[PDB]
Amino acid sequence: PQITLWKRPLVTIKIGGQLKEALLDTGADDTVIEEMSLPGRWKPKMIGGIGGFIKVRQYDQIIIEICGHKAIGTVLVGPTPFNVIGRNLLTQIGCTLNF
Amino acid sequence: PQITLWKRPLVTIKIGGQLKEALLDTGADDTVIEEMSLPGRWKPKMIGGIGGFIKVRQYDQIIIEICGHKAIGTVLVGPTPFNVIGRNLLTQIGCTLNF
Ligand SMILES: Cc1c(O)cccc1C(=O)N[C@@H](Cc1ccccc1)[C@H](O)C(=O)N1CSC(C)(C)[C@H]1C(=O)NC(C)(C)C
Repeated sequence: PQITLWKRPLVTIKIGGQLKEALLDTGADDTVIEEMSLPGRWKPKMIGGIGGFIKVRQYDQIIIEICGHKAIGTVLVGPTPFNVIGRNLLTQIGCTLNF
Repeated sequence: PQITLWKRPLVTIKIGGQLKEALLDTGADDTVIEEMSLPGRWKPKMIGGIGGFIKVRQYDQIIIEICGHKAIGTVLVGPTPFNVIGRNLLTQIGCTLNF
């Protein structure tokens, strides 16, 4: 599809059997989701942006459904103010910036 | 043009006659740039990022060029990990997300 940027590009995603609203974010290297339960092992990580850093849990090979597109990748879980779909997953659904 | 997201969407911008590197950021509502000198009066502005809210200086109607595309709008100046070109300017250059 073609999403204009007049407003926040929010989309519904399916992850860990749950449905959530997430921001299609080209500025994010990683995909960060609010506290939730995920299968598999994990390791600590610190990520930083505007406002500083937060500690999150890195889970790998996590499947996510985005607007009908199934993508697999690393997902960081932690106290993020907003759920963001990063480049590691945007590439998998073939998302690009155009102008 | 069409920009893929395998690597950070870093582009060259021009503000105040100087060239700088910035990130095309669909997850940012505003354009935030590192400390620099801009003309005119500024207003206070609080923006919320991954690590919390921070105070920045808001300058309006600032002339800025993004990858050759001219734009004139609000630019926020403050402590940021990258100079980020947010939605307020991405829309001015007709940038959209596609997949
Ligand atoms: C700058 C800004 C505004 O002026 C207004 C609203 C949100 C943001 C903002 O920081 N947006 C963020 C995403 C976000 C929104 C709400 C809560 C948390 C995060 C972003 O587009 C991004 O990926 N950024 C901005 S700074 C960055 C380039 C390092 C990168 C980043 O934080 N990346 C990680 C999430 C991977 C840390």
